[PDB]
Amino acid sequence: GPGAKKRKMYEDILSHVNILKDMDPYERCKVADCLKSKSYNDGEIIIKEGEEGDTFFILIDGNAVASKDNKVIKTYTKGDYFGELALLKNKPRAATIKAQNFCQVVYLDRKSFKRLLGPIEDILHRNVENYKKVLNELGLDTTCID
Ligand SMILES: Nc1ncnc2c1ncn2[C@@H]1O[C@@H]2COP(=O)(O)O[C@H]2[C@H]1O
Repeated sequence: GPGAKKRKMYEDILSHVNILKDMDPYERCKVADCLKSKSYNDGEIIIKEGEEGDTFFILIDGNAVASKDNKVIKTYTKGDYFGELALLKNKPRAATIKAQNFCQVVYLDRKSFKRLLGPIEDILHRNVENYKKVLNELGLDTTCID
């Protein structure tokens, strides 16, 4: 794992991540104990639409942008999350997410995501349903949602 050191930094970060706000401190500590970190350079693809996905991300520093069939669907900043949909639906990545500067993320693999973010699955599902608004506005496929 991280070590007592990184682990407390992770817990600091998670206390300000909106998607985890309904967790209690015990639950967030469990998430922190399993996180890993990595970085992306400007222009690098973090998630490519159509590929298989096994990783959940929280963006902890930087700026990234999501697009689907060459239309911009979301801008991302510190505290945002992405990459949950492939894990929840067992489908290919639904959008491409690209770094627009030097980006730092923390991440979980599929099994850890399901176990550790179990406490908030209702919130994750509601937010998945909410993706439909922009997809329909832009005339994009919504079967990736349901
Ligand atoms: N409107 C949207 N519809 C679907 N996925 C979106 C949308 N906006 C952002 N995303 C994110 O883009 C990610 C691409 O990979 P996933 O499909 O695993 O998870 C997806 C979501 O986290």
